[PDB]
Amino acid sequence: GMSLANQIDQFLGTIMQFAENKHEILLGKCESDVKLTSTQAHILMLLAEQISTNAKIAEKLKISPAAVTKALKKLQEQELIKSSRATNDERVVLWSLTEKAVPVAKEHATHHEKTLSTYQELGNKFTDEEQEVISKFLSALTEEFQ
Amino acid sequence: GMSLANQIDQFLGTIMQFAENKHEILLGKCESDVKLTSTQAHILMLLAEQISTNAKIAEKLKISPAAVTKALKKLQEQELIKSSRATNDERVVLWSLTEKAVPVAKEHATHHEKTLSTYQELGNKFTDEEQEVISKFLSALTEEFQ
Ligand SMILES: [Zn+2]
Ligand SMILES: [Zn+2]
Ligand SMILES: [Zn+2]
Ligand SMILES: [Zn+2]
Repeated sequence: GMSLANQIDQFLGTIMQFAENKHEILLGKCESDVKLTSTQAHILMLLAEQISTNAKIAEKLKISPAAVTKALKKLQEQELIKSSRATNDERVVLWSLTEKAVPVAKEHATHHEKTLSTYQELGNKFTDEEQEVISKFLSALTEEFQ
Repeated sequence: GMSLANQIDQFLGTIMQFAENKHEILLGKCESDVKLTSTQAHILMLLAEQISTNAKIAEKLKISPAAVTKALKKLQEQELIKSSRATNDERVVLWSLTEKAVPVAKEHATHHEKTLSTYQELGNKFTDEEQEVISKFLSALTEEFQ
């Protein structure tokens, strides 16, 4: 029965507790021990879908080619991805998952879907009017953190 | 105009972005550079109020005496607090801020009040019924993270 301010405080405290040293909030049992940044895991997820290039990656992930390079290089060092050259265009460097990465990508993607479906399920317990309230609260609150 | 699940995702993403390497969400301009854990800063805030003992501290902060010891020892190493012995009872080890700590405590406390007052202000833009909605949403969401 605390104030909303206190409940918001506890909620955000619970998020930071839950995040521990991670920078991404993800639900779902987590088996992998492969320490990845979020940008790195998202490259993995992308490549689980389709062998891709740094251009297509930067575009898809809406980050800079430079940041894609940094992540690829780290992923590659960890032998989670491997570069190849496109058979039809020698200028084209492709990136794809190594077999070691496939479960890592598929796991992170499963987290994403588990998390999002949990939020959607929650969302669905509220009526439109309630969802607008929650959406307006979230927007206001998000603004305080940007 | 995204789904609520997506907005919740973005919101939590914005929190993790905002937190960066911190484990406490705090609003307010931050000048101090004194790297502290949250438990350490809260001991500081306590001692800004009143010279205190490890017992009174563990009680007030609802953590174990053992965790108080760990924090005090770190604070003490950083010369942010100093131990003294109670003049009326030689068995009593008191802890108080060093002059260096006073602005650090007062700053962290100011963060707490700034953050909480910002949440309260936000809270106050919503009617009771809306606050219950937000409170119920927060509770449900908090449960997914515990
Ligand atoms: Zn996992
Ligand atoms: Zn992710
Ligand atoms: Zn500060
Ligand atoms: Zn604090």
